[PDB]
Amino acid sequence: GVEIETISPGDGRTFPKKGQTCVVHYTGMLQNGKKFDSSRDRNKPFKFRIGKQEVIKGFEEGAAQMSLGQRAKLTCTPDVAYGATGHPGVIPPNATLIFDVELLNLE
Repeated sequence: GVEIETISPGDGRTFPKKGQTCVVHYTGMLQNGKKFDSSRDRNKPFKFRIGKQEVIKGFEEGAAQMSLGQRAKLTCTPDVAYGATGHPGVIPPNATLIFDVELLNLE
């Protein structure tokens, strides 16, 4: 269950497709918790492509549902990212994930 709440401005038309490498200033957040990840800190804005299952499943669907300039707000279920396992030391098991995602991409 990918739930999008978009900070509006952008174009609303340039959508990510297969074989396209897209650039995201992502920012993680734990529900009722603190931060765990921020692309803003390293200032290297995470160039990644679509269709190789590089990212988790919750981030993968929500990345396609944006456009250039937009700014969404993910709400990922536990079963699509880590909720059975939990990323060791970083994500506890059965966790619900929140992301500030801005799509400023190419291609």
